[PDB]
Amino acid sequence: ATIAALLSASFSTTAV
Amino acid sequence: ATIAALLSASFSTTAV
Ligand SMILES: [Cl-]
Repeated sequence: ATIAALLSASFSTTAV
Repeated sequence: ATIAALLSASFSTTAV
């Protein structure tokens, strides 16, 4: 699977 | 830089 984290603060982790 | 696309439909592109 792939997991990606985001940071902008806002922050998110999305994975499949 | 890094660019990541998301799909769930909703879809997004985030990059830095
Ligand atoms: Cl990624």
